[PDB]
Amino acid sequence: KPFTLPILTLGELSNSRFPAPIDMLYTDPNEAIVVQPQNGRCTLDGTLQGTTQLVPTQICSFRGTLISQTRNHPLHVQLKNLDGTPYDPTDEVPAVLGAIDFKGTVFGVASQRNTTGNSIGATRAHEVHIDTTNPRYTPKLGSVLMYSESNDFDDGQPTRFTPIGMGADDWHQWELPEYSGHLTLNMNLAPAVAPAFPGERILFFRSVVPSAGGYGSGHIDCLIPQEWVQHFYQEAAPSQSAVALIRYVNPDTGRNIFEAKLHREGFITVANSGNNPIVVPPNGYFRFEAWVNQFYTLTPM
Amino acid sequence: KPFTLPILTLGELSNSRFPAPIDMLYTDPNEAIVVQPQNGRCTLDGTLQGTTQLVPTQICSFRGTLISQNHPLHVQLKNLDGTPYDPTDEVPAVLGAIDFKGTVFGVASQRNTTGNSIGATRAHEVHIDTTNPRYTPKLGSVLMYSESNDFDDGQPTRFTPIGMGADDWHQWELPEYSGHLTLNMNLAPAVAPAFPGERILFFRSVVPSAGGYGSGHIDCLIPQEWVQHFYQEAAPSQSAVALIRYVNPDTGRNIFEAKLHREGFITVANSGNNPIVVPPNGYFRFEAWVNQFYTLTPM
Ligand SMILES: C[C@@H]1O[C@@H](O[C@@H]2[C@@H](O)[C@@H](O)[C@@H](CO)O[C@H]2O)[C@@H](O)[C@H](O)[C@@H]1O
Ligand SMILES: C[C@@H]1O[C@@H](O[C@@H]2[C@@H](O)[C@@H](O)[C@@H](CO)O[C@H]2O)[C@@H](O)[C@H](O)[C@@H]1O
Repeated sequence: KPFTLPILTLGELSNSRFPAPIDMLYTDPNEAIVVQPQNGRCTLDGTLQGTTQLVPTQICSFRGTLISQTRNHPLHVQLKNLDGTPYDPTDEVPAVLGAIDFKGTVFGVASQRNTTGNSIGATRAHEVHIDTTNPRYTPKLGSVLMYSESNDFDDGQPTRFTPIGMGADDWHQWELPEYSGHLTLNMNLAPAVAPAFPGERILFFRSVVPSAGGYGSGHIDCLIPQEWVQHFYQEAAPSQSAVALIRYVNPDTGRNIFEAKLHREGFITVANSGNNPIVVPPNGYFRFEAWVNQFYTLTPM
Repeated sequence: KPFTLPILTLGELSNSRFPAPIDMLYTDPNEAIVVQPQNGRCTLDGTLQGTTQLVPTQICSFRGTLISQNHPLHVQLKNLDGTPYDPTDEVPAVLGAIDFKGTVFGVASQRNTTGNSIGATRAHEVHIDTTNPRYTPKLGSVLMYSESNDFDDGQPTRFTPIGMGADDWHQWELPEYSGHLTLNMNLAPAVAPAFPGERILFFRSVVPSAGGYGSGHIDCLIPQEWVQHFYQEAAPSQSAVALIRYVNPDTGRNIFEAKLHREGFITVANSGNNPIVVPPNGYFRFEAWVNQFYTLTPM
């Protein structure tokens, strides 16, 4: 079964680490880096890793039951899976699938629709934020702590968190949270990735997301877009080597813009060619060319 | 080129009319209906219709500039992908626009690009009443309302929908995309079962609500992944009707069968005021090209 990439253009793709369209391709203009995101992790032959799940509108969302305590009001959410199934902390995952995979304050909206009590069917929704550095950000153990200026939430009812953007200018998108809290190490992580040779850089799909105040840039970079995650998962094409050579092509003219290594683990490297911003034709997309190996030498893009 | 469907299960699919996962399959328990949604419209050979665009998180979003300022927020629109919006495009409205009558609540946000505080941001809850006379996304403008006056005129502004802003949704009643003046144009066609005893099968989401008892139902004809799939595959339709079966991949058992119409919607044979029970690992599979005379087994 031949390996293929979606034929969606850049403006037609979704970030796999935040619910947002892709705004541009991006390489670090300073140096090469090492990164270990847990959303947006899929091997070329279709193996999901980390906390990666398939629904683009559920990335960095949470679902569960509000548990009352004992100006910002604390909201302890006892989690279930995003698809509604019970959350099992013994699963071999770093945290509930879809959990926020970086240190920062994410603002969003928490909503409820009552299923028990004297007001079944009554609803409410308000802005909240989740600080993933909080010691009670413990999505591996099955709970997260939100905060809201509103006290208008009902104890014991189904509660959903939908992320919107930066709730403070404090994002560190490549620093993993402590998914089990302060006294347990992360486990079952998708591996760290980095260029294997000097002169290469990871190529990211970058989104710029909203911010609720301050001057935060809102950058969230993913290794492959969510549509690629969905595509590889369904195709499950055998990988014929550790490295697929791909090219950004203009499908209307056949012109090759630049080449890149698509690693079997599910990320892209390019040859460094300076701090120049990346400009591609808006009708262009990546196309699989051939299976190669690590000794392939990329031409500067 | 052979026609295929994605193999994603129900809990792995996205609504094409609202940014939400699919919760269940649904048919009208009362009668057959006629519907004309403008998002989630793609023919089986990959022709997008209505206001349908490809990005699942952008459905019912708006992007634009705040021109002037419950505090009113007048937004001059661009396309969601950032390109200028041309009101003479042969579309009912800017792609992704809300395609029903109701109050949609969400968050409006800004990041300044001009003036004395370039880079400064803000974001607050807002709502958009698509029955408002100034809900005119075809002309290129929408009116939002917010409790906060912390918004900057002349700056890029984005609306992200969350759910019901009031218990006033009519998901099958199209808004007046140009206001009370002009009739709607360039609409994706109405769809309905062609025979008594058939019903449209919907992919249903239950979305949030900011107060009241609204049900939050948003039904789409095909999920957004199917839209994306048909758009890319562009497989020629060999007949007006593809036979599809909802299958259990573990057992190979056909749970039920359905007609997938070339226009991009599904009908099933009515089997009474039946709740729909399907296995969580199941998905639809293309079986064969048939025709309108195919008799579906009652669901
Ligand atoms: C840059 C501004 O950000 C927000 O305002 C801030 C307030 O929310 C508050 O945190 C105070 C405390 O220092 O700082 C303000 O800058 C926005 O509300 C405002 O419109 C600006 O974008
Ligand atoms: C069912 C309830 O809805 C909301 O409360 C409403 C208020 O926000 C306000 O609109 C008043 C107007 O009279 O009506 C209330 O019903 C929720 O905030 C509340 O928690 C209930 O779910």
